[PDB]
Amino acid sequence: SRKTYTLTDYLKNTYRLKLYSLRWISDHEYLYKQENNILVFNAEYGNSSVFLENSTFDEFGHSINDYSISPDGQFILLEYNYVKQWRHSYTASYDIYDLNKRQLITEERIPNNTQWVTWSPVGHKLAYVWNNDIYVKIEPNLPSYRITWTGKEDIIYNGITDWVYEEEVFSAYSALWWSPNGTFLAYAQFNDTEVPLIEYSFYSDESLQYPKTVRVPYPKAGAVNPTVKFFVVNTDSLSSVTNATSIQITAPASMLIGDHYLCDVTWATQERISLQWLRRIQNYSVMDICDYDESSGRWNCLVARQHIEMSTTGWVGRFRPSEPHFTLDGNSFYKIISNEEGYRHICYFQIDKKDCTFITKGTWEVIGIEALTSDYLYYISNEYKGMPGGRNLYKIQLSDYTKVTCLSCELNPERCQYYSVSFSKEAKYYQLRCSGPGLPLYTLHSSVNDKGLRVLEDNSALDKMLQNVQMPSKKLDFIILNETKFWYQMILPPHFDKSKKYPLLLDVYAGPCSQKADTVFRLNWATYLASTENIIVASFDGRGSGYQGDKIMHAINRRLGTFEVEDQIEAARQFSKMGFVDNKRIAIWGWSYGGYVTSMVLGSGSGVFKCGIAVAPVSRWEYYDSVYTERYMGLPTPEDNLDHYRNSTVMSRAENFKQVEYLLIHGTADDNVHFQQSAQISKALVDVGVDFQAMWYTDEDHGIASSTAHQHIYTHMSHFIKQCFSLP
Ligand SMILES: N[C@@H](CC(=O)N1CCC[C@H]1CNC(=O)c1ccccc1)Cc1ccccc1F
Ligand SMILES: *C1O[C@H](CO)[C@@H](O)[C@H](O)[C@H]1NC(C)=O
Ligand SMILES: *[C@@H]1O[C@H](CO)[C@@H](O)[C@H](O)[C@H]1NC(C)=O
Ligand SMILES: *[C@@H]1O[C@H](CO)[C@@H](O)[C@H](O)[C@H]1NC(C)=O
Ligand SMILES: *[C@@H]1O[C@H](CO)[C@@H](O)[C@H](O)[C@H]1NC(C)=O
Repeated sequence: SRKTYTLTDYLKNTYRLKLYSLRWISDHEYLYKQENNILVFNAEYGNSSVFLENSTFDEFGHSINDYSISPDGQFILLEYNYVKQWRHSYTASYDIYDLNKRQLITEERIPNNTQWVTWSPVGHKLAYVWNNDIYVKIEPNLPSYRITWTGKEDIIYNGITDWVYEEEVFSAYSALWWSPNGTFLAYAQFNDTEVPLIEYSFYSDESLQYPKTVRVPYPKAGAVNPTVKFFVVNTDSLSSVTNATSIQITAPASMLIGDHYLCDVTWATQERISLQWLRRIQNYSVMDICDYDESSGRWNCLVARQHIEMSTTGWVGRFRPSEPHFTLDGNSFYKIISNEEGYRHICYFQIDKKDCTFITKGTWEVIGIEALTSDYLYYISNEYKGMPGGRNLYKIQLSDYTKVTCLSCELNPERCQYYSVSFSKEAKYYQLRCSGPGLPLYTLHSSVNDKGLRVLEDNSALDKMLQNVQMPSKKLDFIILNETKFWYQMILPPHFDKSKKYPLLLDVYAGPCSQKADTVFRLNWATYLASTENIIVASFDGRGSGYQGDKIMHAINRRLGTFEVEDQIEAARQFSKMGFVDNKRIAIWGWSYGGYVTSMVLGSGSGVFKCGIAVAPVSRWEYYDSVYTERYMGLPTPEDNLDHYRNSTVMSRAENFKQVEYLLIHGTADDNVHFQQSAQISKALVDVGVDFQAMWYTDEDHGIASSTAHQHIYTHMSHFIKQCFSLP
C-alpha cells in the first residue's frame, strides 16, 4: 500500500482518532463542540442549535483550557493558567461568565491558584478549594462562604486528596460530593502530619543557580499513613453572620480499631449517604448507610444497615470495593461482588437485610454497573464468546432476572467487540462507544425499545487515510498452560507471510488485574515497529491478570514478582516455538509494573530473551506506596511478609544480567516510582560487574509526557531495539 506507519507518525500524531465527547444536561439533551462552537443536541430527533459561538471569547485575554457550563445553563466556568501537579491534580485560575447578562463576572472572582472547583448538580451553586480549604458560593457573584479553616499545605487537606488517596484510592484530586438536590456537601479531610517525606531535586531551567528540592508526604510500605475524617454540610443553611457547622460522620466501630481508609462515597438520595471503609489490611471493608435527621440536623448510621465485604483468597474487589447503584427510593441497591465461584457478579442488596441475591453468574465477569431504571439494570460485561478482553452492553429484567438482552453484540460484530457507554439522566437514551478491533464508532440509541437512532462519529476520514498505509494486523487468541486458558495479542507486520522468521517484542505490564490482551484498536509505538520495522509485538495476560475470575487474579496475592513473571516467560517460550518467530531475536520492554516485571524476567536467566528495555520500573517493594503495595504484599515485617518483600527485588538478580543487554530509563522528577527504585537497580548492577545502558530524563515525571521528551525516548528505545534485532 506504499507508505508505512512511520515512527514520527506515532510521535507527531499524523493519524488522529476522532471521538465523540458529549455532555448530557437532562434526560434528552447533550453538549458537543463542532469545530469550536458549543452545540446542544436533541437526542430523540438529532436536531441541534448553537449554544455558544467559537468567537464569544475572542477578547477574553487568556488562553482558555477547559470550560464547564452549569446545570441551569445560566453560567459558564472558564479554566486558565492550568498548572499541572500529580496524575490528576492541578491549580488553575478561573473566571465565571454570565450568559444571560452577556458579560464576565468581577464581584469576588474565584481566587487564583485554586485546586478544585465544581458546580452543584442542580441550579448554580459553587464549591472549591484554595489552600486546602473548602469554600461554597451560593451565587456566582455574591461572597463565597468559608467551610473549613484547618487547611495547611502538605499537612491538612479539606475537600481535596493528599497524595496516596489521589493515586491509589480515588484516582482524583477531589474529595467533594454533592447531594443530588445540591442541598448537602459531603467531604473528607485527611491528616498527613506524621507521613514521611519523599525528597528529590528538580533542576528547573538553566537560569536557576541552585537546584530545587521537592518534598512530598508519601508513605512507603509499612510507614505511618494519613488519617481521614468525614463531614457533610448543609448548604441551604449557610449564612455570613455565623460560620458553618459541618456534621462529622464517624467511621464504624470495626474500623476505628486500627488504620483504615475511606474508599467509597456514593450518595443514595436527597437525604441518605453511602460510604465504605477498608481496614489497613485490605481483605475486609464496611459499608455504611446514613440518613439526615430532619429534626436534629444530624446524620445516623444504624448497624442494621452496615454491610461487610470480605476476602479469604486475597484483597477486596478489583482495585477496591465496587460502587453501589441505588434504586430511586434509596431502600435498596446493586453492586459487584465476587461470588462463591470467585467470579465477579451483580449481587442485589436490600438496605435493611442480611445477605444479598445474585442475579448474574457464569465463567466471566461483569465489568461495571452502568445504569438503573425501574425495569432494567444496564451493565457492561465480557460474556460474549468467552472473550475476556471484550466488552458489550447488556440489560437485565428487574422482574425476571432470566431475561437478559445483549445490546451491543450484534450491532457491528466484525468492527466492534469492545464498547463503553454513556447514559442520559434517567436512562432515556444512550451513546454506545466502540473502540475496536475496527476504527472507533460513536452511535446514539434510545432505551425505550433500544432503537438505533443516529451515527454520531464513524471515523470515516481516518479510515481512508489509513487505507493508504501498510497498517499491521492484530491477533487475539489463547494458549493453554496447565489446562487453563491465557489469552495474548500480537501486532503483525503488513503482508505477514507466516513462512518467514520475524523478530519478536514482548510488551508487558502484568500487574494485579491488568489486561494487555484485548480487542481495542490502538495506534502507538507497537504500531510502528510492526508496519515500518517488520517486528511482531506480542502481549500476554498470565496469572495476576484481570477479568477472568479470582483464582487467576489472586494467584499473585502476597507473591508479586512470582507467577506473573513466571508465565510471561513460558509464553515467550511458546512464542519462539512458533514458525514465524526468530528464536534468536526475542525482546521485552515494559513501563512501571511493566519495567519491574521486565527487569525481573530479564535477570531470570531463562535464555529466551536477548535484550529488553525497562522504563520507570519498581525494584524493591518496600520502596513503593503503602496503599497499593500493602493491598498485595501485606506488611514488610518478619511476622508478616518480609520474607517475599526480600525475595522479590530486581536488585538480587544482578548476576543474571550478564546474559542480556539491559536498557534502563527513569525521569529525575518521578514522584510516583522514585528514581530511587532505578538507582538501587544500577548500583547493584555496577556492584556485581554487569554492563548495561541507561538514560535519566531530567525533570520528567512518571509518564515522561513532555512532547520533546516523549519524542526523545521513543526515539531512543527505537535505536536500541533496531540494534538488538540486527535491524538495518
Ligand atoms: N499507583 C497505581 C495506581 C493504579 O494502578 N490504579 C489506581 C486505580 C486502580 C488502578 C488503575 N490503574 C492505573 O491507573 C494504571 C497506572 C499505570 C499503568 C497502568 C494502569 C499505578 C501504578 C501501579 C504499579 C506501579 C506503578 C504505578 F504507578
Ligand atoms: C469561624 O469559626 C471557626 C471555628 O472553626 C473559627 O476558627 C473562625 O476564626 C471563626 N470566625 C469568627 C470570628 O466567627
Ligand atoms: C429541536 O427541535 C425542536 C422543535 O423545534 C425545538 O423546539 C428545539 O428547541 C430544538 N432544539 C435544538 C437542540 O436544536
Ligand atoms: C489573579 O492573578 C492575576 C495575575 O496576577 C491578577 O491580575 C488578578 O487580579 C488575580 N485575581 C484574583 C481574584 O486574585
Ligand atoms: C492531625 O493529627 C495529629 C496527630 O497525628 C494532631 O496532633 C493534629 O492536631 C491533627 N490535625 C487535625 C486538625 O486533625
